[PDB]
Amino acid sequence: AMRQCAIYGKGGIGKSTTTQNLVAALAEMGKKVMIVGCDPKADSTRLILHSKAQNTIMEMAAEAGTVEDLELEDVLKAGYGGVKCVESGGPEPGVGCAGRGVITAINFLEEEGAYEDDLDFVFYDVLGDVVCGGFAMPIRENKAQEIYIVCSGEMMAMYAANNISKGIVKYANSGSVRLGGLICNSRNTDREDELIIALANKLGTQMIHFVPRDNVVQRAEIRRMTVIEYDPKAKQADEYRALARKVVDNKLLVIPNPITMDELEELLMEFG
Amino acid sequence: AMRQCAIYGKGGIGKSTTTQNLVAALAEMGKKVMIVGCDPKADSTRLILHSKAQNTIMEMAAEAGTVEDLELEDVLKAGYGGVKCVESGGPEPGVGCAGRGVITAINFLEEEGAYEDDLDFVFYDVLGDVVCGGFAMPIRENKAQEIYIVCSGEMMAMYAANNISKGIVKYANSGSVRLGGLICNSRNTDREDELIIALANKLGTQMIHFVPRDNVVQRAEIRRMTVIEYDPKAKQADEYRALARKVVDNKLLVIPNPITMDELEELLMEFG
Ligand SMILES: Nc1ncnc2c1ncn2[C@@H]1O[C@H](COP(=O)(O)OP(=O)(O)O)[C@@H](O)[C@H]1O
Ligand SMILES: Nc1ncnc2c1ncn2[C@@H]1O[C@H](COP(=O)(O)OP(=O)(O)O)[C@@H](O)[C@H]1O
Ligand SMILES: [Mg+2]
Ligand SMILES: [Mg+2]
Repeated sequence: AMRQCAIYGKGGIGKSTTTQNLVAALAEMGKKVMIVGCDPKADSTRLILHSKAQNTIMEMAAEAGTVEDLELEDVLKAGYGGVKCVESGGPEPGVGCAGRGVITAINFLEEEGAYEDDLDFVFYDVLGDVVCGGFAMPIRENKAQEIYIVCSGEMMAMYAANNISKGIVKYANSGSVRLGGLICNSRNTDREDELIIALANKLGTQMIHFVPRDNVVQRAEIRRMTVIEYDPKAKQADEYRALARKVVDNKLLVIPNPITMDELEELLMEFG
Repeated sequence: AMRQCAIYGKGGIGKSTTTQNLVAALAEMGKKVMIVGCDPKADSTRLILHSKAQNTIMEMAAEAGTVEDLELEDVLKAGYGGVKCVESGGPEPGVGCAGRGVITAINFLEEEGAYEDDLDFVFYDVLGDVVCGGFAMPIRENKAQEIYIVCSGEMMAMYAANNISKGIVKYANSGSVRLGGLICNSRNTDREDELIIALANKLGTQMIHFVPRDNVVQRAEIRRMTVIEYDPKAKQADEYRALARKVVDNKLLVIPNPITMDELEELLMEFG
């Protein structure tokens, strides 16, 4: 068995920081993990690889001729804890569908047999400001069985969570894609944990963990590291370990119940 | 003559708040303005209309049969200061291209002759987390002659500004789409104005105004109003008046020079 998880959320909310730290904590426990970057920013693996970023499948296919000229052993790169990493890439702005590289990358990984039985987890890090094209592909095509949405008390972050939830509902009649939980990535605001717990309850899920705002994240990332590797004694490292444990143990996977704009505004008004 | 301006930027950065307040200030001066919402969130006109949001062209076309069954006088709605408002809408998440409604809306407005000589400004409020499909249409098809990018000292907001700038460069050989400036929408961080001035200088543009973070914005928006209407004496109202004056007087419209990721990181490291 292997569990296929996707991390969605609005831009800049903390998807890549949360995913790479969560995965580093999993590797620290002894799990074998692959990260698939599905955001055109293409910096979803840099903290595992200690790198500037990673060259993308779209780029490598173009340099090599066709995607068929690429071998898996040439594309996947291992970093901290043996975690295997790949970036989809995407077309330049104004040219074609920004999600087109996700389709190419996931199909390549499947065909080349990247999904060996000994992987325990695959994490997709997916842009979530729009749910369409290649960004909807992990849901539409049954690749991301367990979706976790990173969010905050920010209206826009909560709206994105509701929109991703609507996409999950749209494809509920096929496949097994389900909402596994919300991850609150704190803005240091009061009762923010209670706000995201309330939103999760309205959607029918749970808030799996509250990740505090902590400057150690920036200090680790300036050095191209996860907090798990940079300072394993840090309180924030233990926060990511707790998140990873709760993902491992999570048994609640639901078809969510999206809410109205009126319900979302009422939520902010009450906790604010 | 009429000036066609588009406001781009990452999600949640302040596009709709800035656009509606800027436009209210223009109307307060006596300019005739239309706002075209080009973000699927479809709340880009609510503060002018005092409304929950606005029913979208996509919705109205479906209820009426075809877009040809709609008349312009039925779709455009006027609010504060006579400002005319329309929302594109878009398909539900997971269904089709999130930008598809922008194409339908702009073509409808052009065909129905919404661009009367007596309009002084048209503002498009455009999602900018991806630059593709209908969201690239205002650039690709020469609709948004002057682009202003709302941003902040946030890495993701600055990255989005660079990506939008790359889209402008891609279409530089046709049409007249140009970058008019950056608008800094403050995060209450130190030297944030200097950071965005530096980014603008590297792109070849200017930072047209620094908009402070001010709680009066939330108090106005809870009441579905611009600050200009809610509290015309507020310091923040004068900030939006200054922004509007500087847009009116702006003569610098450039093909921007996008920067590397290394340059962008160096910018944050220096000012941080
Ligand atoms: N819990 C946290 N504490 C401090 N900084 C954080 C935290 N989470 C994210 N960040 C910072 O926020 C910024 C955006 O995070 P990132 O994971 O790149 O967002 P996304 O992948 O969703 O666009 C990064 O600079 C990151 O270091
Ligand atoms: N200068 C400001 N001061 C205080 N709050 C602001 C300011 N600019 C924006 N906001 C708030 O930020 C949130 C997002 O703004 P919005 O214009 O809706 O973003 P976008 O249209 O880019 O998604 C809104 O709640 C808005 O009231
Ligand atoms: Mg990311
Ligand atoms: Mg908006």
